[PDB]
Amino acid sequence: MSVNVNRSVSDQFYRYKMPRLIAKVEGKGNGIKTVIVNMVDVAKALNRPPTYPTKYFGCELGAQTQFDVKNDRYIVNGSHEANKLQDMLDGFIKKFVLCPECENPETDLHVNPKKQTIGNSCKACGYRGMLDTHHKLCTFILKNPPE
RNA sequence: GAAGACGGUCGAACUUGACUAUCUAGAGGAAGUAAAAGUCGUAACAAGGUUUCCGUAGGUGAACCUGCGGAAGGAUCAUUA
Repeated sequence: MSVNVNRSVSDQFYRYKMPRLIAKVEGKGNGIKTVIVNMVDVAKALNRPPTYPTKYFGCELGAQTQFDVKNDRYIVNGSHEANKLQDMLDGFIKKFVLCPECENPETDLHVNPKKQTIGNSCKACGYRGMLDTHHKLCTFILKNPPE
């Protein structure tokens, strides 16, 4: 299987396409993990560091997240099988990088970590601005600027 | 001595701009209370495993942590030339 990057658009010819995201449920009750297997390839296909899309699930779900250089596992704590992610797999696009003028997420970020500001720019119609101040992930991005 | 006309004086109503009082519709946003077999933790109650609480300021998935100055409603009404 393969998919469009976002399912709010039903078009077969939509500009954005990527591999599936698949995960393992591991352990037993009071200590369950969900580990995301494709995360480095999905982060490469979306042109972002793999910390940002992993951190967004913990911000929405109300859950802990882990990262590890010794084992390369990316983890969201608790059981999040099937619909518990797959109803909202669009979200890292749908709550950040859709343009309000047109539904075309051909979109870039630049971080000014010395001055508490994240700049945003979409190629599709020239839409520019910043990320939202009520939204969760802004406090993580300013402490973790892009490569 | 009839119709009619100039001038005053009451003043309904009409046009135009502004102010204002009630009721009423709405993209989208952000909160509160019912219900008690959803999810991730374990902040408070026994020294609750870092005593707790107040004012103010900064910081984070969340409960919350840290700096400065107070309170006991404390876990001491007491410590010896």
